[PDB]
Amino acid sequence: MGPGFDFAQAIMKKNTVIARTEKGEFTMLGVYDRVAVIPTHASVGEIIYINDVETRVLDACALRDLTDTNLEITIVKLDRNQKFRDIRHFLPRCEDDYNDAVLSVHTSKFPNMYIPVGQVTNYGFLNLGGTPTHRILMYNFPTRAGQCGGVVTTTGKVIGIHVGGNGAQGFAAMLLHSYFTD
Repeated sequence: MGPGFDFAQAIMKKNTVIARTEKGEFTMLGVYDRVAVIPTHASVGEIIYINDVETRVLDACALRDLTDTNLEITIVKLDRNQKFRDIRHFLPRCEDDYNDAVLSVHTSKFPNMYIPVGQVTNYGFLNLGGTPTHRILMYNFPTRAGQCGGVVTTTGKVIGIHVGGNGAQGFAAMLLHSYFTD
């Protein structure tokens, strides 16, 4: 509808895949080469389904901060025959608050879904499903089962992936440029 949705659509159309694990179907953001991200609660194993293709996982790392606190981001390298468009220059360098964000989802359940979530707070600490978690972004939207892995963007920045909610608010794990240095 506007330039917010334009940037979100551009990311969804080239940098997402449908990832299926034993814990369900997730939106999965491809960042560069064969490297993607997914919420750690997806429980990635040795084999994952990517757009319903059986795919070997070459490496998976559940990220934690230097306090050894969960970040709820898993970085996956896929044995895929094709690279992602490199979007690392759209990742923020530092923890921040944002205005006027979009949460975008693409699964079997929720195809081509875009949500204007409004103001994003640097919330910090969240007890997420009983797991102490850091670097949480918060937005005021009643997100649902099926939106985890959803991409949070502003015009020109990919800032997070959706990892939970409490019925009134939604929560995203920050993406930072420093996670994907090679």
